[PDB]
Amino acid sequence: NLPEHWTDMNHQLFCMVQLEPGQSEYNTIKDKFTRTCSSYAIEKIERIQNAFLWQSYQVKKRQMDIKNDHKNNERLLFHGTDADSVPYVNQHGFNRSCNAVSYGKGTYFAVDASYSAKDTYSKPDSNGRKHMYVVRVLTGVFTKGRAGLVTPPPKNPHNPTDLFDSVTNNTRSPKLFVVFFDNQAYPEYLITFTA
Amino acid sequence: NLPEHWTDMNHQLFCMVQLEPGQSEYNTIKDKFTRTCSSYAIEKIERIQNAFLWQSYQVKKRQMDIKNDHKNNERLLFHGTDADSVPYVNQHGFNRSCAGKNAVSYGKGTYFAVDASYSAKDTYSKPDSNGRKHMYVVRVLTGVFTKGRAGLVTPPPKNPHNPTDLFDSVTNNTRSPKLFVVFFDNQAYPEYLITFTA
Ligand SMILES: COc1cc(OCC2CCCCC2)ccc1C(N)=O
Repeated sequence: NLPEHWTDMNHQLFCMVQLEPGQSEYNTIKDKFTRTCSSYAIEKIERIQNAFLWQSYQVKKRQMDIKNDHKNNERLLFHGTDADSVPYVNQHGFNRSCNAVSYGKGTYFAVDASYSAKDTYSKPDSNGRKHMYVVRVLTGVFTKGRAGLVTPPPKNPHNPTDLFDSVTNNTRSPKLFVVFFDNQAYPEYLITFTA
Repeated sequence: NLPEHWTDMNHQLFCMVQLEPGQSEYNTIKDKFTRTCSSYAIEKIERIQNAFLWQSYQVKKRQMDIKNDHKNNERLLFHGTDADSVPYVNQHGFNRSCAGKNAVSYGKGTYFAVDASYSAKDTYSKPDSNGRKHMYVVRVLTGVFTKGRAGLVTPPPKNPHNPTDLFDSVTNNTRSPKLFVVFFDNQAYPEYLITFTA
């Protein structure tokens, strides 16, 4: 059940599609980035069309929507990474098994592109090129994280297996989320940019 | 997509179903166990009906069947664990982040045994305070595999010049596999829980 805005893949299951500047989709994603990174330079934005990763993500979204008895389990967040990780993320998504892990041993996502834009995350390559994903994240019901978590905490220590979906640095005003399971994040766009 | 011979869970998402000796379903599991663990005695065998784990696993299986262009991707393997881990595995499956270092490490993942005797070691199926030992019977997407190495945190690439095209799992020995290691969530479905004693 592939999304209407994807473009045809001639019966293949993975494509990176460069967006056309000035069309609605490019403009929307560029605006999310420019909200906090207006001083950067965008080289290109690519849509990630990974049928398998999308399928697995959408199954987990449907499950989280049933469990939590609402929609509103998804957020659009940012993830800076090095050029050497991009091929893996495009094909396989985010892997906690692959910086500080102060809020747990998961994959980190920022609310603001400006945070992911730090060189510690979006490491510049030999030509100054930096890479950041725009990511659909199943944040669900979240709690404050802490060092050394391998999964989110339970919602009640009386039922130890009924977990929070994600953790954050601050529940009232989150700036980062950590997820601990495969297929809780779908890399939707890749932004290539410079300082 | 839930299997039609599961018990009706009346809108619930999770159930453990105690099997009856003399049913083919119980006897096939008992035989598979006793082939290498005839010195132990089974207390009970429970079918694990976990709707969400099943759905996610079956998606991964269909994907691996498409990618590998054959349906030889699934093996039925054993996993011994401690009583404290059973509630988590029953609900959430096998988490590599929680896995012990194996005494012979072929990678940092979740380990599954071909022989129940391996999983029956007290190091894995730690006896609880009542002397009960716990072993899962697991559908595992082993797919295409190679010999592992202790440093792996994912399966290795098939081709070093295409680092993202991975083996599905690793083993101790490709000619005579006795263990498999998987490195991704929802690559293993806990199907039965065997409770057993000396
Ligand atoms: C590991 O990568 C990140 C980590 C992020 O917070 C990690 C820090 C935040 C402050 C407190 C200690 C942990 C945010 C974004 C990314 C990212 N790749 O964009």
